[PDB]
Amino acid sequence: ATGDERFYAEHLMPTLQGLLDPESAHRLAVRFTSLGLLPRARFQDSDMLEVRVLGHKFRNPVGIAAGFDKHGEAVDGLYKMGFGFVEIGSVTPKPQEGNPRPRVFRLPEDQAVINRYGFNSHGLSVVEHRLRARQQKQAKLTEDGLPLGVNLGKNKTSVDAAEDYAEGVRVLGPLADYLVVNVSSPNTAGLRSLQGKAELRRLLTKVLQERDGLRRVHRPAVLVKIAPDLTSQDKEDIASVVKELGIDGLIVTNTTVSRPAGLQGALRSETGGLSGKPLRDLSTQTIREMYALTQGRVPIIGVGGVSSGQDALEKIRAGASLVQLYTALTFWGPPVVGKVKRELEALLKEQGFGGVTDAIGADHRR
Ligand SMILES: Cc1cc2nc3c(=O)[nH]c(=O)nc-3n(C[C@H](O)[C@H](O)[C@H](O)COP(=O)(O)O)c2cc1C
Ligand SMILES: CC(C)[C@H]1CC(=O)c2nnn(-c3cc(F)c(-c4cc(CO)ccc4F)c(F)c3)c2C1
Ligand SMILES: CCCCCCCCCCCC[N+](C)(C)[O-]
Ligand SMILES: O=C(O)c1cc(=O)[nH]c(=O)[nH]1
Ligand SMILES: [Cl-]
Ligand SMILES: [Cl-]
Ligand SMILES: [Cl-]
Ligand code: NA
Ligand code: NA
Repeated sequence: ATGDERFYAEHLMPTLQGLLDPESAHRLAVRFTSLGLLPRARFQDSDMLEVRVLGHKFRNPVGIAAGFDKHGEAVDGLYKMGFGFVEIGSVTPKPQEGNPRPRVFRLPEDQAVINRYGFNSHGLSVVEHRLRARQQKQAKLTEDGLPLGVNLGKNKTSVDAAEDYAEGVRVLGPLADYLVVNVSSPNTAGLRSLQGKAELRRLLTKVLQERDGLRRVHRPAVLVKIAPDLTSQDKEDIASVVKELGIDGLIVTNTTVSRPAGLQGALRSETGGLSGKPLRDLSTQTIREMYALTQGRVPIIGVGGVSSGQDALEKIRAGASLVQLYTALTFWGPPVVGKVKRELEALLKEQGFGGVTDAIGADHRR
């Protein structure tokens, strides 16, 4: 319990929520972050938190999930905030505006958010040039254990989804440590159908071919990001395809189109993906299942409702090598990053783990 954590949680964030609608608050958050207007993280990462996965060193396992920095404007500010890795996007091939406003809603009683942004994106070319301006800076960050992920989406009016993703691989693959084939946004019509076995195998074969065609030092890992709302059949199929094709990892999960019993927020019946605490254990269980179905051989980035060391460790023990958060930032602000890391370190020690690596999938070993 630092001074900052309580001040943000009790005073700063609630005031900011009281003054600004969620989307305006997000825009401001991105601006402040990009300008480095936040305390440089006091928490120095211990060796216990280092993870080697996806061909890279991660100095800590807590990343910022896709959707916070959709257009790659705040990457350096986000490392300053203490994230061990940054994922930008989703980025679509052509610029597009997304859905009409309002399209983001706070459920404070639930520590949740509902969003239906619809892939608002500056597009590949703008993001390409943004990353190019700091490409060597990123190379040094990556070498120092702070990798960069790029999450790829598809345009609303695209006729050929696989070609949209292929374009993303070719344009931003060379600038990324890993790419994410996001087939699980609930806010683009027909997108989640790309998670079906036949469609997925064809899509991912094309994506991997394009990736393999990049020069070695510009060749990223490829992960698939999946929904929390999959049937058992869907999960079996995804596991099979991912192993068959040698997909490098999974991101588990996106937001849910379900509305768990017990939501209190007035805005609970808004259309969109639900994030935050009501998603937490649904996500953890999806991690648990996907880890088992892939025999622990496919790295998982665990995401959904993380705002504490316990939340993080539950996902790690269920099978995640790394975790991400987003919605917690809306309620706790920047201090939540150091909080999660500090609490995670303490729990690892308490439960007899030498470090994060020892805890990955530990629940499955009884
Ligand atoms: C406002 C908002 C926008 C998001 N945009 C994206 C996106 O563009 N691409 C994506 O893969 N996930 C997106 N997500 C999903 C998050 O990356 C994450 O998977 C999900 O919110 C669960 O984590 P959380 O409970 O910590 O927020 C978005 C989430 C929110 C709340
Ligand atoms: C969809 C998400 C993003 C929004 C949902 C929502 O309704 C909301 N309400 N407040 N808030 C928010 C506002 C902020 F200004 C910061 C922030 C503040 C500082 C100043 O030290 C530095 C960096 C930051 F990111 C923050 F982390 C979250 C959000 C985010
Ligand atoms: C600031 C509000 C705090 C909300 C904290 C919520 C704790 C977990 C309860 C949500 C569980 C949803 N469920 C049933 C799908 O697991
Ligand atoms: O842009 C959006 O609406 C969006 C994309 C995604 O992948 N997940 C989410 O919750 N929203
Ligand atoms: Cl480049
Ligand atoms: Cl060559
Ligand atoms: Cl209702
Ligand atoms: Na299927
Ligand atoms: Na999370």
